[PDB]
Amino acid sequence: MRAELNQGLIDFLKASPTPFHATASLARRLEAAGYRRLDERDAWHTETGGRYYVTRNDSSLIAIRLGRRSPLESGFRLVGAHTDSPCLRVKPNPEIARNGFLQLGVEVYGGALFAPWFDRDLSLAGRVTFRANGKLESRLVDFRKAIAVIPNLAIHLNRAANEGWPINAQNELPPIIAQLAPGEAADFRLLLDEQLLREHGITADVVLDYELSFYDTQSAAVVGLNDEFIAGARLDNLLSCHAGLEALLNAEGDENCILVCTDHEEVGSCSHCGADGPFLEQVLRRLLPEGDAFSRAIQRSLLVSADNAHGVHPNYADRHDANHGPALNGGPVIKINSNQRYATNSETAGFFRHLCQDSEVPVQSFVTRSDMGIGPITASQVGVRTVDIGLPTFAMHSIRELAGSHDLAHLVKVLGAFYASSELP
Amino acid sequence: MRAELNQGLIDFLKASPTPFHATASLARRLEAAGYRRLDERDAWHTETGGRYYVTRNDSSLIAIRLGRRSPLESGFRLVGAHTDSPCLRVKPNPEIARNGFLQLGVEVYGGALFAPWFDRDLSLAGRVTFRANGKLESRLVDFRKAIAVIPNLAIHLNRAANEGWPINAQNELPPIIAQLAPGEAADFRLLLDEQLLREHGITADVVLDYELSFYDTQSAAVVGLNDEFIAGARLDNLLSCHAGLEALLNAEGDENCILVCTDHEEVGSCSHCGADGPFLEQVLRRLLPEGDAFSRAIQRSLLVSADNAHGVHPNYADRHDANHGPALNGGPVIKINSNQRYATNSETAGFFRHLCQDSEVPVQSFVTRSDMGIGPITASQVGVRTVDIGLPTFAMHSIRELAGSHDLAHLVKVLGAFYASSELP
Amino acid sequence: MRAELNQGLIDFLKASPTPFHATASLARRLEAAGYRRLDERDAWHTETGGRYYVTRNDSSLIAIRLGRRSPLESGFRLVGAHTDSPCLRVKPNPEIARNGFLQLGVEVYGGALFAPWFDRDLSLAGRVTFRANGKLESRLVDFRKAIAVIPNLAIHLNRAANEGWPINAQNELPPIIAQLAPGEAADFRLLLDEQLLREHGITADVVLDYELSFYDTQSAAVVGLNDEFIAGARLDNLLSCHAGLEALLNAEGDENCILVCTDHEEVGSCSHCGADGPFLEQVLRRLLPEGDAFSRAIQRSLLVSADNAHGVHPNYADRHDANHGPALNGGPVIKINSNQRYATNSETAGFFRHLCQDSEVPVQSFVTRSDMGIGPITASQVGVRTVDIGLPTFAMHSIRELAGSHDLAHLVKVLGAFYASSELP
Ligand SMILES: [Zn+2]
Ligand SMILES: [Zn+2]
Ligand SMILES: [Zn+2]
Ligand SMILES: [Zn+2]
Ligand SMILES: [Zn+2]
Ligand SMILES: [Zn+2]
Repeated sequence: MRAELNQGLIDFLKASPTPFHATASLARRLEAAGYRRLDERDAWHTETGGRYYVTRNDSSLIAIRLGRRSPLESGFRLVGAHTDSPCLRVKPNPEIARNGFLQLGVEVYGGALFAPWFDRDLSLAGRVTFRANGKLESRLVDFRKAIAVIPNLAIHLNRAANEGWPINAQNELPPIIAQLAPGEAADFRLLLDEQLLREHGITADVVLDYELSFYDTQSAAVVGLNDEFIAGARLDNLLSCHAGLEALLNAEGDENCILVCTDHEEVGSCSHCGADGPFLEQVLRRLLPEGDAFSRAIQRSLLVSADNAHGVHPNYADRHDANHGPALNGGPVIKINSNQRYATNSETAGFFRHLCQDSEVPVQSFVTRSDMGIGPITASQVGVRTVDIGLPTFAMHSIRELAGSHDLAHLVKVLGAFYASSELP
Repeated sequence: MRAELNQGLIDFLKASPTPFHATASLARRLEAAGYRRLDERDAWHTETGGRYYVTRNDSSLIAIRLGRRSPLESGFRLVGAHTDSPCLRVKPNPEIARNGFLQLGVEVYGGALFAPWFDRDLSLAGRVTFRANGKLESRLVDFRKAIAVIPNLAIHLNRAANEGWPINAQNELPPIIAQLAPGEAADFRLLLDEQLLREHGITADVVLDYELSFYDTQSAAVVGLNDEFIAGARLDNLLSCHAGLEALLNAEGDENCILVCTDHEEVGSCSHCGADGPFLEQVLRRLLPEGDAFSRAIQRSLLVSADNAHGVHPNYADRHDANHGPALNGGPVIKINSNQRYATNSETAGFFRHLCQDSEVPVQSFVTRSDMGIGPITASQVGVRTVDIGLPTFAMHSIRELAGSHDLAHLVKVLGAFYASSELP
Repeated sequence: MRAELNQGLIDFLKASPTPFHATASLARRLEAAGYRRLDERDAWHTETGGRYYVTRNDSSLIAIRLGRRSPLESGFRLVGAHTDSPCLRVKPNPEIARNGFLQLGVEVYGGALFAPWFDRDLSLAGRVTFRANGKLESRLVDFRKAIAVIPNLAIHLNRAANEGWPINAQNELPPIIAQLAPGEAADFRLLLDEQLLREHGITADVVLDYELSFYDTQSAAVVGLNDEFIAGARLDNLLSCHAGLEALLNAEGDENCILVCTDHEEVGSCSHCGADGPFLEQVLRRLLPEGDAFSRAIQRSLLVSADNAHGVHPNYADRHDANHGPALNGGPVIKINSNQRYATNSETAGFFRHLCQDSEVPVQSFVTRSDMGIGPITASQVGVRTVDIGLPTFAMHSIRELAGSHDLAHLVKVLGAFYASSELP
């Protein structure tokens, strides 16, 4: 059922307010399915038929199904996605006290659209690092309830509001979380300490640092007269993580299947744990002999880089090429850009397109208007052929994005077919 | 003879309208010379004196001559160039039907100069991926004849034409290829199917995707009162591919010689097969033992990165530094930029400059005016010392560029000397 | 069929790089067909059925075919065209010596589109006036070989090239023709002396002055998927000179036919040499008695003023009126402009429109958009009724223009019908 898949997506989104939580949610499903967690510090002893996963920074995840045939001779079938989404992150000395409020200073992470973050019931989640019994450790928190808001200024006090103004992030985006009594101090670290106790039963000696993201408490939901759509934060790109996961868990065949979901894509993938890092490469090498084996394996592999595409928006149709306007619910989009903003080529495109035909999934094509500006990055790190595809969406980088409610099922089906395909060379 | 070299260049350019064709043309000369093609999927068994080449994506080529002394102890002598040039590529849903014409929608690939593409007799070539007997495959096509034109608008309907306007690529660059009868449909994929039959005797079940570049049907030619010049598309950087090839095929000595010609340079080299990919590195490692051997070899190696330079243009001389204006026919230019836009340093510069002196080839120096903005990329991928050099040219990224007709011979001679040089450390 | 007419057009364009050469090429054809050259200094003795031509400045030509009925009683059937085209012409003290090159200073003749002149393999042709054996004389030269180039500046040194800039003709248009040795003197007049020896076996005492045009060495060619098009320099207006000639030479009937091809149309006419000089009037008067004859004859005459029109361009279709967008290969266009930018009227239009219908040639209508800005000149000299017609083309005043490959035949057919037409309005 599309309906079961879509509900599964809504659940996953709800459990995944930050890249740490997305990674943990992926890990829980994998383990329930029998996948064994490996640690990058240990020597591994994997084998044919094994089901494994590994993480790095608790925010990037690689899932591995080793097939019957070795990667050396049959290659890997890889699906790539990303765990991060543009949002607001709490600063390290964040307490702002003004006009009787307590606010938290925020950085903008990734290319967020600012306006939609206003007038939303926000909570806060992510990683907290602390010392307990002279031991340094980390946990995830999620306050869950709506503790914050970034309100708009009344139109009465900003009469040209609808003219547009340059929203200044330093000044306009700090959320209000509380009011302070006369002479009441404010200690955010103390609030985190309370949350650690409440959520984990832990008392910290001291809260040191954290990576906390504001997020919307409004769950994702089906929308539309005929339930055509799905609305929710983080569709870019938890939509693809979830699809890629369902495809891996249900895939037939006995190929070598990889699900790589990396952090830091919204920011250029350049970290210890991003796609422009050697995470993927160092995991794959561990599944092969030394020498030429990795190079040979990779030239028999294909990466399907799954990241949301732009549907043609009816109130802004002129932002698309008239020949390449994807329809929501018209299936996955093959993304082409010969300037290598996407890595797709005629062979990767052709293979995917054929795969969609054999699976009876509709498929679409996108290029940008020629007067407008992980695929290329991972191709360039490990050298693997890549097709960039995505489900068509609107309002990418909003706090609440829109996709087609038929498209997840289309994508799970074709990814399932990819992962089961014994042929690529 | 300069004359034979220049004719060889004109032939090579004609056979090489796309990076796929350039790669194929290089491969045909190599094979005629006894070089054996290796496939990156196979285990290799190479040996001293062997002559090999390999390709990736059918658009990047590495040619290898293994010397008598091992690369571990004598290093590699590498010449780098690139197979791609700025141009117009057909979009994936390209048919535009308007005012009785059929046009093809185009992306701009690389930093093309738009104006010169107008009012030229264009053909179309590149890779087509298709299914024939339930098998997926690729071929090259080249329509050869002049089937397309991007006409200017009459000056009468654009009286300030000579004032300059911003040429909009989405709207102004689609070429006209035909006129359509009343109610005649247009299927580009069908035209490709016919071309596959005509050119290869193949009937496709279905044409899926393609990477097709428009190109100029006017051959390259000697020009000038005393035949001082050569004019042609793709001098950047088929000029260097060709030179590098002739130098490899004729080189004396018994050093380890590499010719690396990569795709996607005009776009940042960031692909499976570009210089910012691991193609080169993974090939070189296959020629050495495991362990420290590759690192040691590379620190005994030198990359001569050959890509066209800017001659000082007499109608725009103030775009050069007055002290660093290279003359066409004044020999190769050593390109310096301490901000690492070029990787040359005093040692790589000095070695090259000396090499030119011992070969009796004139040599020049270029830096940019200090108020203006593969070498650095490959140095940074494999860690190899690099000198960036180029033959001086005009009108780079036009459809028709200009070089000096004495300079190819100068460059072949010095590259020959580099490839035969037994000393670098 | 008339692949014949098109090949003849290509040959004529190739032999006619300047107005002087176009006039010579017209004359050689007319003589081959039996037409006798008269000289304007002599008294003429012409007669019924006579075939004559005359020139002025060696750059304007009038061909005369006298019918059986006198002009007085049956009028003249005139077709008008022009021998000149916008181009670049050598200055009288042209040598520019800079950064080791020799360039030639140029004037812009007519309303040339500058950009397309760049990055083209140019030769040089025209009239040289010199002294030999103490006497003054003129010959035409054509170097033929591609001796010159006006290169673009690299996009790397002009990074907003595609945004447009105002091309300065004084600075950016001088062609490079050579490189000079240190201390080597440049003498253009000496180069002309050598060309005179080489091409005519003449040695000059002194080369005095010249009128030389740069031109493109790439021949005109058929282009397009189904050979729909013809591309070439000088379609405006050698396309009409050629059509008129063919019609005159093949026309049936008995009428007095005139072909008038004048120089200097692209600059307003207004030389000794036409069309609002008195060349045409002074030749026509000499075919009639004194008195009221000329005036009477001219009121029974019609001038078909043939000069290229603008087809509707699909990448710039808003530059036409939506009701008046001529199609290439749609036949001759009747040009209408109430402000007398064209002299067409309801009677001259209707007659031409009827002629097309009876010849089974398709015919089109053009007016400009009412918000945007030769026939009128010659009607206003002489007083003759005039229909302004033209074949539809693109990119007019480029170095390489485009016409329909069917339209020349269409035009020759109707001009032949015009010339054989015994009555007019
Ligand atoms: Zn994304
Ligand atoms: Zn994103
Ligand atoms: Zn280059
Ligand atoms: Zn380039
Ligand atoms: Zn004209
Ligand atoms: Zn004109």
